[PDB]
Amino acid sequence: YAHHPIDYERSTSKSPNILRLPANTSDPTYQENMARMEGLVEQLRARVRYVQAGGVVPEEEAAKAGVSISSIEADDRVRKLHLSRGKMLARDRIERLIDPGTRFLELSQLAGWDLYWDDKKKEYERCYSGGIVTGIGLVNGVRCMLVANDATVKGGTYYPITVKKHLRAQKIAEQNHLPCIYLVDSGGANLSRQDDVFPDEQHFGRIFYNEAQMSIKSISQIAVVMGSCTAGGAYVPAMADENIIVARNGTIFLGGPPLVLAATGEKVSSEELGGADVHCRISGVGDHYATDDLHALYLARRAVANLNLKEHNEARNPTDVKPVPPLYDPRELGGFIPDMLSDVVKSFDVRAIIARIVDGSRFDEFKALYGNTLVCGFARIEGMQVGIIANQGILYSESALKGAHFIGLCTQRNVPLLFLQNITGFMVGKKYEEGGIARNGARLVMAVSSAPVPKVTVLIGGSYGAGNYGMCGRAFEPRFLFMWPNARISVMGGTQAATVLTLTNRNLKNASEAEIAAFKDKVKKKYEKEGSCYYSTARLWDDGVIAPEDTRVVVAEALRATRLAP
Amino acid sequence: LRARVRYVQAGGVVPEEEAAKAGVSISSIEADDRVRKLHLSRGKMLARDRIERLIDPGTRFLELSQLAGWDLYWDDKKKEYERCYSGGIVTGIGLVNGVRCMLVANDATVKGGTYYPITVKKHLRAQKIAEQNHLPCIYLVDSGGANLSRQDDVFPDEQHFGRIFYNEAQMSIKSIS
Amino acid sequence: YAHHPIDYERSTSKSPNILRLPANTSDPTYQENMARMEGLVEQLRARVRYVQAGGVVPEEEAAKAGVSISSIEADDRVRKLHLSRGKMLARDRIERLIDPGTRFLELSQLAGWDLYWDDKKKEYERCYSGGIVTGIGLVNGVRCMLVANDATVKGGTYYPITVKKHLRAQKIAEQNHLPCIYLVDSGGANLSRQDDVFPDEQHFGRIFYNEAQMSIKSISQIAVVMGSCTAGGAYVPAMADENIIVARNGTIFLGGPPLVLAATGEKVSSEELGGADVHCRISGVGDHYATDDLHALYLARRAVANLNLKEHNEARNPTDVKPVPPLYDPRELGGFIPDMLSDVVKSFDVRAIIARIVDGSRFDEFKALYGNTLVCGFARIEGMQVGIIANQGILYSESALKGAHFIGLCTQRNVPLLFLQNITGFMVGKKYEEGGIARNGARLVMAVSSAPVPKVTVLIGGSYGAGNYGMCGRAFEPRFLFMWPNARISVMGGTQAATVLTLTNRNLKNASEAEIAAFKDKVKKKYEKEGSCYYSTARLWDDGVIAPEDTRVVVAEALRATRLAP
Ligand SMILES: O=CCCCC[C@@H]1SC[C@@H]2NC(=O)N[C@@H]21
Ligand SMILES: O=CCCCC[C@@H]1SC[C@@H]2NC(=O)N[C@@H]21
Repeated sequence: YAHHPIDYERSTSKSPNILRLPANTSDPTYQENMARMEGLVEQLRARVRYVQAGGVVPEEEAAKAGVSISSIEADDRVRKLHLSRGKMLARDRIERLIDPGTRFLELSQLAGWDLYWDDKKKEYERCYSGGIVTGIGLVNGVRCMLVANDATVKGGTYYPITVKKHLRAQKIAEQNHLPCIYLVDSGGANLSRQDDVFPDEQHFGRIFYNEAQMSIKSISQIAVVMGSCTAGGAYVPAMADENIIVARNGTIFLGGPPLVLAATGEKVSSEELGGADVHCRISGVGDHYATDDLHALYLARRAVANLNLKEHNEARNPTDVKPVPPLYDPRELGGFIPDMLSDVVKSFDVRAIIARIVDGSRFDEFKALYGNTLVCGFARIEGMQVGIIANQGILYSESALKGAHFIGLCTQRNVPLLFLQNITGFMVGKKYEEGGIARNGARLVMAVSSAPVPKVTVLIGGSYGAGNYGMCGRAFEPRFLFMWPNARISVMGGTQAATVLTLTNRNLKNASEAEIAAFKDKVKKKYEKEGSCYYSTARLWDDGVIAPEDTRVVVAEALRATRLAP
Repeated sequence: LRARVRYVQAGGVVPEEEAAKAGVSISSIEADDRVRKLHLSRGKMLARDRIERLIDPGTRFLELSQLAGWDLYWDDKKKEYERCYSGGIVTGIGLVNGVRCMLVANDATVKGGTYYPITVKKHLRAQKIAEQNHLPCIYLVDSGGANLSRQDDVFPDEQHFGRIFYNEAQMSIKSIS
Repeated sequence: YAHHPIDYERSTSKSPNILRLPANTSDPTYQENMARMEGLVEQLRARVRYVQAGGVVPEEEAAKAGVSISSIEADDRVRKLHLSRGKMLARDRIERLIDPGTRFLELSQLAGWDLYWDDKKKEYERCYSGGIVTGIGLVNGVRCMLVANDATVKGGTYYPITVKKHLRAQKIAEQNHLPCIYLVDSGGANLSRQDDVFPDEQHFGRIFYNEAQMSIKSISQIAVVMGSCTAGGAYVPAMADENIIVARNGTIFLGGPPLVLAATGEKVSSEELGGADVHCRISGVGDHYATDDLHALYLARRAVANLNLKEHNEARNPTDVKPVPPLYDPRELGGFIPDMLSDVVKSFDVRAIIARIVDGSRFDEFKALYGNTLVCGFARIEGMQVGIIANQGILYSESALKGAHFIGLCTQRNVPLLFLQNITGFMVGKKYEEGGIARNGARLVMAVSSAPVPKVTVLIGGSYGAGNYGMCGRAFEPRFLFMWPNARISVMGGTQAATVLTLTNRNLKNASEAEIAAFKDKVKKKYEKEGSCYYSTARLWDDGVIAPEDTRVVVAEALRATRLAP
């Protein structure tokens, strides 16, 4: 009918239905939300600074961070003493190591935030980081995993949060075939929590297991020995394609200098006990002997160069690309996010978020009239086709079917998946249970777990209960996890668990007010005591923590990380 | 050769009425024009137009099988053959959005019945070609159901209407969407 | 509760629930059914005899077969003339070729039964067979496909039913890796239906295509040239690992003896034109030159011996096994089958049939309370575990789901499948259509076609319409098909098509009786004019035709045929 184009015009124009046009009006509601978000990011963006240069914050105005006041002078004294030795006490080794003008990720940050409670009731162990810093680094045109042991040995070298971080880094590198670089500085072991860190599985032995399984798959790895690595820490220099020992302060020992005493205590110099022995000794241990920190870092870079990965990365990830920005300003991402601590769940939207994040502000909807709860479709993220699952409302059987169908197509055509978690939302109606809802949930989870597609999840907010099993979860092998500040990970019910567990717990009929004070308030305190900031990341649950505004850059880092894969 | 093509194209409606270069018998042009008018009033394009709308401009096309079912069946009327201007479908290789694809379109000719022993064979030939060459298929579906007259010839046995369903699953096994 | 066994006793006893105890009472209803069956088998079992020794039935009492009287004297004269030549005119070559005490199948029989209508109105072409005889034969401990060209050349060598039979045999052999043996006697081609048999595809060229594709897969094939094979028939002796030419009457030609005349007509002896030339000619054509029929058959057997397949077959199919019979008498199979030509569908059962066929009369039911329409479960057939799908009633969505689940398990564990076809039975209710019944039917057909498991189907009765797409059909690659006498293969409706097509066909409101006489009676005649005996097998639709009583033996032949497969 008076309409005869050739699909384009209708396409390739600034007027295709594919795009999205949710324009906000900045009203009170927007302000209430936008403002809060701002109230939910300032310190997130801040604590980072405090742990960075940990314990030395000369401004002394860090009231925006709820961190307790710490003895700045002690940390400054320790840093001065350490830097007088001739080694750089910072993450400086990293940004010296990575090529200028390139990107970085800082995979796990704020690790071990106020984790352990000391004997002093008001004092926690001052683990500003997990004892290491981990991030994806691009060296000499080669993408690599960077792990650096921090010089914080006051509490002890490695904790249940340190070895877990190291093992997570090793698993990520092995999955993605990114070579690792380890910067080694250790105080040995922790002889206090040794039962928690040494024996059992997924412990310090699995590091040695991984450093051999990698070299089986011919994924070369490199370690730099800046200081002592004793107590089983001396095997990494031994199990290494290339290793670096600094001329003066680089030391490697299987038995400590105190250990020779009380067992043939003919004590001699710490150099002769296994440290950097530049005298043409009989031992052929340690590939590189470098006179200075810069010399060692330079030789590490030079060894990284001769791996032939530059051609493969350059072919797989195009270095010269034209950035395509979204149609709407990314600062608006905080506004559509609702507020917090609201008796009844507030309202929420997804279209706006996806239209703000994706390229050209576009989307490819599958069936949206049907199973209106769940959202699935294709997209574009900086030159790469992506699939997104974002959740909105209370799940039905049909939503599970649609999810299974989408995941089937994505696995069929080798399209990566992105997850945006939300509430559990399993209806409890009797008719729904009689309609085989459990079978359809199984249909969804089977497809989720069976998918060989790389998978990344990011918390939008309100991910509580067994609903994440429908979409995705840490136990379903997501190659990366990141989080927004307004996240709560809890039991099958965030608010309802309060009501349900109020009924069935040794309660007399009378004393109703005192009981709800003792029951409902207490369970609310329990189920929102956990949050994005503490229960997560600090314990390497969903290790990555980010800002809602800069999500697309992070996801693009992740996707470039997962295309060197076999 | 170059001409009959034109006649089956816009089949049965040749306003020039000078198609003596084609030995085709004179057909009731008014009936076909009436049918096409009624069909286009419905809101759907009665032609191969769906195809050249679907394929990118400036690109090529093949029209794999043409003149299909040319004067094939002899009707009860001795001087009349069944007016199957095409095989009931049109098949050609099409390049869509930079992607080469097989295009199969069911014609709206349902006067004789949807599918014949020449229609299912054309569809199956297209499916075999696509599977051999790993070109994805696009089917434009318009049907009058089945043909309950030659049903023994088209429904049972092998290489029939079931093999279409067989191929549409064997393709998705090989991940050829 | 006072019950503490160890599973057996409860098991390994003559009282396990696994078995089945449907005992008949031989009542009128049984008689009506049992008797009819008997009325449905006598001639089935008989025509076989008539085509066997075709056209020569000395009893002349073959009134039990509706076959028209034929000139017996002419056929006897032809057979006498042919046997005077020195070659055995019968299937005798086969049972001479196969080891004594072994089995045989006769894959396609009654082929080309009264197919073509001649110029004479009351006369059909006398193709007692398809011109060939095909059956699975076990030679020298090696299972092989046997194809023998009958000496019936009165109508012409090969027909649209002959080449289809040959190609079906070749496809079966290639799928099952059974070597073929061809017994070649030809009158050349048929220059009357040549357009129907020579050009196009799936024709005489595909025989030559298959005889080369087999030798690519190293599946050796053997041909015996008893008489002339001209008109493209001379390539099979040329395309053969081993070929046999009889000393006197074995001839091979690319150009006929009449063909030399009118084109340099220097006629010479038919021996010199390409026949058996035992004079040490320059041609190295034809491996074996045998003085007698027995000598040629013996050399064929000797060549078959040196293939090394005996060890592989003996390992795969155990030669020394203990037969386990069912608990109930197989003669009762005809009784549970209802009668025929009944206005409204009669009643039917399945349990009894499966309990009569399987080993030990046992079964392994999946969910039978749910989707009570369709039947699926495991079984035992002569030492081999089997899966059976037998249909009973009108299909639902849940029946399709159960079928898909069963086929999934069977493919997962590599269990063969058996099909017992029945009515279409797709409900037309609006609520059922609104419940996504089409999606569930697609779910079923997808699993049916995708299954790599060997598949065999046998017609129980009433297989009409698109319902077979749910279970299985010829277009879904069943490696064998067999049929019972009471079978009807028709449009989506056997009885209802009459009612529906009565309404919508140029009918005036009045003249109702004359119209139903002209409409309903006519469509009934059309939709039951087709049947098991004519429309099937004779046209190689479901090529195998059997008796209901001897089904388990046939299915056991089929399963042993499908374990030499790769
Ligand atoms: O429309 C009313 C039904 C609401 C169901 C909410 C589901 S039921 C289980 C889960 N726990 C909750 O508190 N909400 C979800
Ligand atoms: O109970 C009433 C429903 C009857 C369904 C009859 C089924 S629907 C498809 C098939 N075609 C027929 O003519 N009858 C069956």
